[PDB]
Amino acid sequence: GAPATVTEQGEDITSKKDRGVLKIVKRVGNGEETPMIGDKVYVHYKGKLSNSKKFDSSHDRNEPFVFSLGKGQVIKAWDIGVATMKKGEIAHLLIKPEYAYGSAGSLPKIPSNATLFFEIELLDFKG
Ligand SMILES: O=C1[C@@H]2CCC[C@H]([C@@H](CO)CN1Cc1ccccn1)N2S(=O)(=O)c1cc(Cl)cc(Cl)c1
Repeated sequence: GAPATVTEQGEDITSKKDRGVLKIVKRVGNGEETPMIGDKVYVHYKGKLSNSKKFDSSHDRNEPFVFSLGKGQVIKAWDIGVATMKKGEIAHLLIKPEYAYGSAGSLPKIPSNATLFFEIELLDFKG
């Protein structure tokens, strides 16, 4: 399935090159620009655990998720991954716990030492 593919075929997008965040582009976005620190970013996403459980989805809420890029409002892998995305891009991320919730997890939804899969669609961003 998709998590397998990004695990096996994804690009390491970390600056450390520690394979902690892997990415594949599912839909190529529009224009070369990518969001920058402080930008208000609007996305749709779905997140799955390594047992296939879908732990969250913005689509299921009929409204996007909004955050300010690069400010630590989200897990590290999102600040890193979303910074790579073009407007309209759909990407998959496969994230080791060091770039997500670590050994603590985030109860009740995210267990300890959880590798996370996301599909993210970047709808828009603005300074
Ligand atoms: O950094 C996050 C990441 C990535 C952005 C989308 C969501 C938001 C919105 O739920 C939560 N956060 C930030 C955050 C804030 C507070 C506690 C834990 N995490 N998540 S998430 O992994 O899908 C998530 C979804 C849900 Cl329902 C619960 C948790 Cl603990 C985490």
